[PDB]
Amino acid sequence: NVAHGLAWSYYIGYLRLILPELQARIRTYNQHYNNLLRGAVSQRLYILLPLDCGVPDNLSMADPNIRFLDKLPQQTGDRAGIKDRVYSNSIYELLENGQRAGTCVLEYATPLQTLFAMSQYSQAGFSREDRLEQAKLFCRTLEDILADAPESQNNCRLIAYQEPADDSSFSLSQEVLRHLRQEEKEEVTV
Amino acid sequence: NVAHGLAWSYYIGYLRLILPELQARIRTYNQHYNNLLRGAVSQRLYILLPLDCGVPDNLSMADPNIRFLDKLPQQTGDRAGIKDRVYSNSIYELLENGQRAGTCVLEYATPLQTLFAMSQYSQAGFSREDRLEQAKLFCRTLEDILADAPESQNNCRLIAYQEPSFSLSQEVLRHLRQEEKEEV
Ligand SMILES: Nc1nc(=O)c2ncn([C@@H]3C[C@@H]4COP(=O)(O)O[C@H]5[C@@H](F)[C@H](n6cnc7c(N)ncnc76)O[C@@H]5COP(=O)(O)O[C@H]4C3)c2[nH]1
Repeated sequence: NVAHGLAWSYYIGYLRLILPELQARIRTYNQHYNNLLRGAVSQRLYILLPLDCGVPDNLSMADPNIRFLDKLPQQTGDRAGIKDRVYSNSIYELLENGQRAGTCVLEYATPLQTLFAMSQYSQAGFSREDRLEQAKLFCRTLEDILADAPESQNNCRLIAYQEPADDSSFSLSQEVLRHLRQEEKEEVTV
Repeated sequence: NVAHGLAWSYYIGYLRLILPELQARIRTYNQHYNNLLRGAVSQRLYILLPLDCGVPDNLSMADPNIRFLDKLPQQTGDRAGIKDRVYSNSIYELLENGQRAGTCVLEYATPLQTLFAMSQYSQAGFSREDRLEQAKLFCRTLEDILADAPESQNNCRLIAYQEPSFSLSQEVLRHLRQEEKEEV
């Protein structure tokens, strides 16, 4: 299917390359920038999966309480004939009542944006249900790929949610903070 | 259906973004390096499409007569939550016994690597015959998209080939020479 190929594209063309190198870049960032990403919770790549496929290019537009802080050091690699193709990731603070409640490396899964854009060219389903369904198959396929990639998969976390892009009562920052707090609770020995 | 998604992603996420800006970047390069990307033939983006989907990452190690020259100035954009995602392209000289026989911005169609990998990972359920068929469908889908694009998105040449006495540099040079003839 379409989402099946896009999930393999997302792993083969991105996650396979950047997940093994992520901790080294975070360690380099923390050494030179006063250890902003503290603890395992703040050291994963958090991948946003809006199953609505509404994907803004600026996260601050999706929620004012998500604010850009810095970039990790870039990763370069020779890729399909391009010398030093650049892979870059952005660090955000999550604000709660005007105060920083979290810090994480955060981004959208770009292929969900591709699915939506494809519908704009009348080459993929465009309806609310069709966006949700195509995104679900992509997410489940990506989940299965990562479960079969035990060597590098623990460097990322998937954050999927169904609320519409234009839903004004939905807090993306609160959605991320809920995941981060749950991750920290799993660290307690009980 | 795999190829349909990959080809549209290649257009939506790459070609539609960089082709309208490619001439300006080449012009910037040509202004500081003595119109070395000369003639209309050196102004296009050349995209290698090996139909078996075997895509080396290093072009100079694939054929020593394909020699890295320079990066174009890079192009950046905010993309899906990433600030200043970087788009970069490489210029190469094609040599014959030391003589420059052509110069161009040259690369492989990266999504062919996804088709190849799916044919090697048993979890993907994707055979070599599937790979070869989707590779042809990817090429045809991309050709259709580019044919429907504005003249601002049209400045690229797809070089599709089957490798059976094979020179990759000669494969490119044959297309560059044909274009030079259709100029005059
Ligand atoms: N966050 C994030 N940062 C990244 O740096 C990144 N790189 C990959 N990916 C993800 C894996 C998908 C497939 O990656 P890939 O196998 O390279 O296929 C590309 C390639 F053929 C071409 N292309 C695009 N950009 C470029 C470029 N700079 N240079 C050359 N060619 C370029 O367009 C296709 C579709 O790209 P898209 O962004 O839509 O989907 C990406 C999303 C990324 N994600």
